[PDB]
Amino acid sequence: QREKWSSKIDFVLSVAGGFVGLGNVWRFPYLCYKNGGGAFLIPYFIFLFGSGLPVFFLEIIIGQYTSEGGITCWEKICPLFSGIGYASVVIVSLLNVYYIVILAWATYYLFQSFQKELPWAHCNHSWNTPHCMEDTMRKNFTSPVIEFWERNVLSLSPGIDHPGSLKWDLALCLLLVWLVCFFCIWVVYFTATFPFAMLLVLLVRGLTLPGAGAGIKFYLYPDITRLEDPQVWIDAGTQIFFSYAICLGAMTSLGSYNKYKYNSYRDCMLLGCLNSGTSFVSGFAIFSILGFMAQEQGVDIADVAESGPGLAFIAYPKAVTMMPLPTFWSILFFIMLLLLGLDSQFVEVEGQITSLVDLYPSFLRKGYRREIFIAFVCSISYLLGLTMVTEGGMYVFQLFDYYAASGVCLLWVAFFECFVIAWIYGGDNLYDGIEDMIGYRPGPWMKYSWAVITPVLCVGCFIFSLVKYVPLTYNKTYVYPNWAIGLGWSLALSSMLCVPLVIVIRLCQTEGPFLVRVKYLLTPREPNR
Ligand SMILES: [Cl-]
Ligand code: NA
Repeated sequence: QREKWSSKIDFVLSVAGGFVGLGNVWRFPYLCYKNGGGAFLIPYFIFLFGSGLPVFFLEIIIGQYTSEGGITCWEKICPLFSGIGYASVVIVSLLNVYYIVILAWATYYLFQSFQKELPWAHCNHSWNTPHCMEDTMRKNFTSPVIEFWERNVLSLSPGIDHPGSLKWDLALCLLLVWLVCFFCIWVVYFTATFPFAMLLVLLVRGLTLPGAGAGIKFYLYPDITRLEDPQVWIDAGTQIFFSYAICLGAMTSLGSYNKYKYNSYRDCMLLGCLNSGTSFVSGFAIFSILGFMAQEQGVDIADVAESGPGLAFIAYPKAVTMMPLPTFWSILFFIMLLLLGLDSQFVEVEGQITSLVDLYPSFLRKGYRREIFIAFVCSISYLLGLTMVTEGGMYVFQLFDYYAASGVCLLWVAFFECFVIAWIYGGDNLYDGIEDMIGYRPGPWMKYSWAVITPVLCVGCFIFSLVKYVPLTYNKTYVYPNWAIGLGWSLALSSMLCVPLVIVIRLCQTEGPFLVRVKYLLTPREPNR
């Protein structure tokens, strides 16, 4: 009863709104700034042209061919490695806990931009320390925008071990965003066209700012020696795997609604180009604004703002005040951020819910219990994400961002998605199905990226990150305690360990000698419906 899309344009809009969002506008610039300015692009492009697009198209084609969600598609592909799908769900679940938290911040900012003057424009407020000095007079001191971000929006604690108290105002914004998400799940043209126009306006403002040449050179000129550190490689690879919403099961679920005779190859390539171009262009605006900040504050470009998940809330609000009538542009920018995040959250939550109901179609999608299940999932996610709303919750958010739905947890899955398809299931066998679906035999790029490039990249990044291990730090100053790093590793393992547990369970349930069990569990039941 897999209801196909009403039209191809519906699928295109759905995926386009799904995989563009806070990854392109918020996470990519923050990861690029955290690592080297230009050294982040080389691994980014290598993963994009070697693993990102191939894995994205692989997930889309698996969904379209099996006509099944994230979890149940692997049952038709390779029953033994079904746990990958489960792992994917776990990953997306963790993402749904913290991704929406970002929107809460934006929502708070959206409520702080209805004043006569922007709170972060000038110093001398109730939340401003005596060190806080106006940036124009910065000829020690802290920028008022950073002061507003840290002491008013966050009210940051000394560490993760001091959770402080629930803010009661970021919590309200998070509740509002979750209510919006639940009532949407329970115009797309405007919601997709407006963010690009606002991003173009921001790009023009950043480019015309004085001192932006230094920021652009910082963003574009790589540092070769930085590539000797595995952290930039793994960060760029996982940013590629996160910005495309792969290893989550959302892409497989979205593609499962496609018609069997549908040329997913061309659309997928065009959409991947669109997403990569959006990220690359937004980086130009962010780093030109950062270069202007460096010029006006008399400080290095690497010390202007926060290296953590706050660059988008420090650079863009700064550039807003430069535009005439800054209240209007602040409202527009935060509405754009809300739209992008809400679209991404809608797509991811819908994918998770449809995978879960595919897992138990008798009850979870009977018709009456689907709404109850969606409400329960939303409530559980809100209660879980309340741990990042507290004063010390930024450190928990950083732990979630670095370990959950990112890092080796993706590299673990992207390998097993490819190794099963490329070597166990068969590259040529899937190419025959893709020829039957899209009508023409594709080039060897997908086959030689699944077979060699992607598993090699994943295993090399994993091994080189483990060999030269650097503990996670917040804003390159805070040293997490041992238990915090252990909690982050537990978050990663919660999804990493689904693959072998399911293999063990399958080997124990199937009867007979070991060889017969393995042979029967490696046989695809039906590749196509
Ligand atoms: Cl990206
Ligand atoms: Na993206």
